Amino acid sequence: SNELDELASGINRMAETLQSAQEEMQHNIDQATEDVRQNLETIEIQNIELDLARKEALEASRIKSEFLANMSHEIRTPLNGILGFTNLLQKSELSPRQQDYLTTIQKSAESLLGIINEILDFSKIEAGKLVLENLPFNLRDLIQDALTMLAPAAHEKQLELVSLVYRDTPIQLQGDPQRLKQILTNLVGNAIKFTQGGTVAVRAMLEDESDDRAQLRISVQDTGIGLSEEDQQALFKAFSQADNSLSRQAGGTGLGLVISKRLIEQMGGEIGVDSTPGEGAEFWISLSLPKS
Amino acid sequence: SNELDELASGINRMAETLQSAQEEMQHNIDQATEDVRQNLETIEIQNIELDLARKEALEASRIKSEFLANMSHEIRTPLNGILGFTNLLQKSELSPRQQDYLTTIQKSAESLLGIINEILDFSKIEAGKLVLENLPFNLRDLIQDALTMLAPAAHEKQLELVSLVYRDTPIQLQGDPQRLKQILTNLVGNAIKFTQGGTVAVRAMLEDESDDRAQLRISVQDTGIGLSEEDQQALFKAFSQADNSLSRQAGGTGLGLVISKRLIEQMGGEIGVDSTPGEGAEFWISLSLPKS
Amino acid sequence: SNELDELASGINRMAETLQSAQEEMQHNIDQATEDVRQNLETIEIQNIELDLARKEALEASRIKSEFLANMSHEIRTPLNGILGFTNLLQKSELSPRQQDYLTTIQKSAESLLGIINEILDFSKIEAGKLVLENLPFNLRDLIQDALTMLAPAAHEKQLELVSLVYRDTPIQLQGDPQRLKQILTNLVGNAIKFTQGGTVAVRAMLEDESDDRAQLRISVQDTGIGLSEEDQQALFKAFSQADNSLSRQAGGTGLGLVISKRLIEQMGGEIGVDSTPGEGAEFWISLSLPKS
Amino acid sequence: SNELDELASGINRMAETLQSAQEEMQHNIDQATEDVRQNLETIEIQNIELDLARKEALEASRIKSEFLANMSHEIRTPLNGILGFTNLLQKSELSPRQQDYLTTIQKSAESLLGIINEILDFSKIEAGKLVLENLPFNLRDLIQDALTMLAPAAHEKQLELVSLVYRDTPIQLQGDPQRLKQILTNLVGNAIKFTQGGTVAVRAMLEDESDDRAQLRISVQDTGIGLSEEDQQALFKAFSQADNSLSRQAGGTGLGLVISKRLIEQMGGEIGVDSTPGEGAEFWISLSLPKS
Ligand SMILES: [Ca+2]
Ligand SMILES: [Ca+2]
Ligand SMILES: [Ca+2]
Repeated sequence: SNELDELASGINRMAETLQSAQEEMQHNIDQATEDVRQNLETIEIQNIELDLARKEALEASRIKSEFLANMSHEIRTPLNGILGFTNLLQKSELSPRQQDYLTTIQKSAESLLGIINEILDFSKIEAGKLVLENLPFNLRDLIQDALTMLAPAAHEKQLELVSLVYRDTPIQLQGDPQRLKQILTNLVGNAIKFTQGGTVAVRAMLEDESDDRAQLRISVQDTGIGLSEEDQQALFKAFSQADNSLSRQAGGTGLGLVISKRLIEQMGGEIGVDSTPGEGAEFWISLSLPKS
Repeated sequence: SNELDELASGINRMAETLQSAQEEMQHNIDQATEDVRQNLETIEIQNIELDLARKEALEASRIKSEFLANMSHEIRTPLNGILGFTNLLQKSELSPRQQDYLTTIQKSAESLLGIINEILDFSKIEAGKLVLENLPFNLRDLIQDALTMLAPAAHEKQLELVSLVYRDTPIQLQGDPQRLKQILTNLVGNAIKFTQGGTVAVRAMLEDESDDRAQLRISVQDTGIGLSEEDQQALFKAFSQADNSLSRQAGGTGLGLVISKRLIEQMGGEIGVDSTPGEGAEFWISLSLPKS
Repeated sequence: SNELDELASGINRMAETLQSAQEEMQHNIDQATEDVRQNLETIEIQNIELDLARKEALEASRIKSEFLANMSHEIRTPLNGILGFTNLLQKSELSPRQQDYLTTIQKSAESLLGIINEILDFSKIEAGKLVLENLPFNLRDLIQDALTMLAPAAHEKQLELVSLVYRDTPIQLQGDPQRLKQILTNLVGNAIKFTQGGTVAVRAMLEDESDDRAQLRISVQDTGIGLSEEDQQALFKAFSQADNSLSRQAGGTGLGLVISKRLIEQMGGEIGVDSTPGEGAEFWISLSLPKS
Repeated sequence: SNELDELASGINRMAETLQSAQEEMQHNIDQATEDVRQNLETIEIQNIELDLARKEALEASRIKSEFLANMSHEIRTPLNGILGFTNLLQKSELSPRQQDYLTTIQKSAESLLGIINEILDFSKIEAGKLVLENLPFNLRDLIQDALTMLAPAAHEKQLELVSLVYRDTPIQLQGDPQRLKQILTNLVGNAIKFTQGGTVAVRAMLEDESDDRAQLRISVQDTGIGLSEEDQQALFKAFSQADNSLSRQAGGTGLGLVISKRLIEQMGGEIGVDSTPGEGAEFWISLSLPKS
């Protein structure tokens, strides 16, 4: 019976390895109930921290907007007193020299007013409460008026201001002509600061056109003809600093550039800075506007 | 009988049920590899969003601080032109009426200067770059000097400025006497605006005392003696608005109050507003300062 | 997860060891079908040899019985001629010496006749064709009649024949009185040859008793009173030779003793030889017989 | 977690079916240890009965041989007395008629002596103690001498004894001439008893021949010429009875025929009886013997 005891002990050896493998497989089931518990614990712990950080960022944006509006109002009170009493003095008997000093106080106070209006504008954009007007306008007239406003500053630095609206450019549009002019004056004004000589050229071009709307590109370029190597380096450095401030949005190149980006984005457009070594650098805006 | 064929067919019947159970158990293993993958995907997706929101909050605070400093600088340029040319006009031949208009433009511009100095101060506090001085000072002299500077504003509204430092109040302390004076002038200046008549009373009291430090409470109270029911309602309303702005911190009661709260908190102290119907309302600060 | 791939690969590793163990366990099942076949082959091979040896022993016994009966008949034919012509000569004119020679031939032929009658008796016993009579008998009378017929032979050797049936011995029995007398005359006749002097004593004793049957012991003892040491040695040697012939059954102590053992065994009894040095040796029979 | 509890309960349901299948498979292992035990118990029980029956058959043959030798001795004692006293009477003064009666008693006793000598011969053959001699002999002389010894018995019944050894029959052989003569005298002697008239013819023929040995056939035929229908029926009946006794081996046709068959078989030969209605019946022997 040498083979009969082998079958009786072989089945006991086979069943002993199955009880040892089931103890190893039960350890895997006991570890899967703990590993899944730890995962659904961290998904809900991290899910509540994401709701907290999301709520804190929305409150910091609401408070930033309120703070700026309150600061603008705090400055507006004494500024209105300066503007009011300057007008009263301007209507009185003064010498030509005394009137020159008042004209300077008036222009300084009017620029200060423009700054606190940008702070108020930015607080409204930050809150989403900025309403754009809906008025028909002439794009050629708009660019010419913005360039006439900046002609003293351009002639101060020995620069020429050139405007170019092409024949195929649709000029009878509809939107916010004062906010579009605010963007243009800021871009042209910045271009004047960035160059030592040459011409600042504004071009208005058509990109795409339909029966109801018109897609436009407006470029403010400092061509830099006759600029020395030092002035060429200074021009590209100034435009790259403005391109960095456009991405950063911290008011590095002035608050007007921050608002120019937020205004063009509200109109469903884009703003950027282009550059070519033997062509000079430029600002550009791309926007779609309906036709009159 | 025929027991050998029962063992040979019993093992085939047992192995047939294991192949059917392994098909059901393979479906559970194929579902556990997808359910665990979805969990470790969301734990790492949520973990990267928490790192992103943490980095975005730090950048929004750095940009808020830079924006305010740039805004302050932008206003300072035209403001100094107003201040400068107002001084030049004040040195010229003008009538008494013309000189009174200039004095008003000058006072308005000086208040505007104080506001943009606070904006610059707040941008330094917002960046954590505000360093407190370490100078010995006399607390009685400090409060008396702050009240002397606010005496014209208090006498303009027919109010009296009273100071009271008790005998047991330790006056020989050490810290930032200019920042503590900035808090006091703001609190007393706000108290002057909140009342139509009576006295603004400042009291300096000891709360707790040790060999090296002193815990103090300073209260700026509008007692409101002789105020009509309308002026009493207006006083409580003004102080409750200031208490709301203290909690909100959005510059509702002026930027000076926002700085007063941030400065007292930087010194390890507290600030609040107390009120009693037949006693008038007050501002209070609690702070600990070392002696000598 | 790291534990999910362990369950998917653990089931494949567990099933791989079952296919390897089933190959080893299939070798044990293939060996059990051969080891059981060899066992049921030898049980039927040995079972057919037991039927063959049983049939061969029955044929050897049938042939032995036929041979003895034929041997008896073969001798009877010439023996009857010797007996017939001896009688014819005895009825003729002969001298006293010639008549003594015939008397010797006659007695020799009569003893030869007695031998071939025992050979015929034994051939009937050997064939199982011996049917026992069923007659009531008196056991005391039976033993007395057997002893009367052996008194000449006992008195020839100077011996006494004694009989002893106890008071408690049931004498009214039923069976084969002629076959029981044949056993007794042979045992007493042999006892007469085995001793030189004394008495041959027959004792009939009860061993066990019921309402319908009686278990008896009959002993034929040569007491050996007055026997010399030489005659005592010769007596025990003669009885031990008869005890050997009883076990051997080869006719060593005569064919009569072979028939005595077969007859007592057919009656469901036993026969033996007992011995005690200072008591003489004896024959004994044990048998159960019903009562009249 | 609906699929996690399915894997934890599926492994418990799978292991429950394995414990139930192992209980059924353990019952098969517990039955195989009893079924194999019963088989090896009967193989050893039957193996010991085969050793017992084998030993009992060898002892029954040894005892049969001793019994026959003792039977022969038991008959020899009274027979020797008859022979002895018959010779003593034959040497005395008797009439011719008295001498004829003694001659008959003598011939009857001498035949009886021949029978008990055959019983002693058969007991030696039965014990395997019969050694065959190795002597050269003349087969023609052997048959002629056997026929000369049986001529008185043949002439008593008015029969003729004829011998015929062919020219191609090898007569110079080697073996046991006395045992071969014993077979021939018995066969011829039996043939004499089986017929009432005619000739008993012995023929010696060659069957097969080699350089060292010779295969022979010897026939003893009762031709039965001149036999009536009654004597022809009696002849075939006598020879068919002898043919039955040859197969049965019970001594039915005399012990001499039993010895004739055992002797021819010991020499590696055969013996039988042939018959043809119009030719008479015969005995035959076939045997191989070496030459010279
Ligand atoms: Ca370019
Ligand atoms: Ca009984
Ligand atoms: Ca005894």
